[PDB]
Amino acid sequence: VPRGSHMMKAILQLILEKRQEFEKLPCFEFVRDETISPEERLILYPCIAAFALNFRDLNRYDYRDDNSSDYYQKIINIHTQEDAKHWEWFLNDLELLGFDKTMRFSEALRFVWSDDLLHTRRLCHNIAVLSHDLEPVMKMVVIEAMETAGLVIFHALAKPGESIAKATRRKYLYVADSHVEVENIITILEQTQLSSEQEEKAKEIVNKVFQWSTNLIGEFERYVKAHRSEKAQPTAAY
Ligand SMILES: N[C@@H](Cc1c[nH]c2c(Br)cc(Br)cc12)C(=O)O
Repeated sequence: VPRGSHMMKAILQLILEKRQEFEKLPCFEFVRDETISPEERLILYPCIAAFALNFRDLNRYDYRDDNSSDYYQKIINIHTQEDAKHWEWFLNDLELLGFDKTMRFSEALRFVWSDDLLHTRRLCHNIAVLSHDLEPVMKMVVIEAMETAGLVIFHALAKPGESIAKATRRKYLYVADSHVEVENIITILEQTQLSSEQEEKAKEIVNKVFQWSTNLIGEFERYVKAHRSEKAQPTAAY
């Protein structure tokens, strides 16, 4: 009924429209293609190395503010305690997939900072820069947009992930349903109102978040096309 609640609902509906467009990217059709072996489809998994530990830091140090009495910021802090745990899931599955290979320190560094992973590596950086001077209600819009994009990615990746978990009888934690199925942010947002200026800013936020996620998926697609002869090697980690 109140005008402030209609504006919030418009932003939450905008997130759904971006999600619908985001799900149609060709990278997700490849990852979901059951006719290609799941090891081949997960060749892009090491690309996430340029993201996952930065996402841990985004939650520990950029989103979180332990010295805050604000009601919304304390909800955000609770959310960050969950998401800051997931980098260990990424490293768990990196080893299970046979991608935790021995190499020179400089090869690991040149991989993470590769120009082919520029958008992947800078996603959390751009989010932190965008979020720094945001009031907590706008930070929540950032987090909700980010969580929606992320669920699209891991619903897709959980398909070849759970196929390998079943075919090898090993417990996957990151490309796995348990990660997908993890007072939520969306529940608080639906009860909260936005001012007129906040609705304009929230549109800019949602547009930027899904643009940077789309750039990241674009890099994943180019990476697959450059590594068609390679695949995960789960047997190397037995
Ligand atoms: N659930 C993921 C977080 C996440 C959220 N958004 C993401 C995007 Br957009 C791309 C990638 Br790769 C990962 C994410 C995690 O916990 O590490």
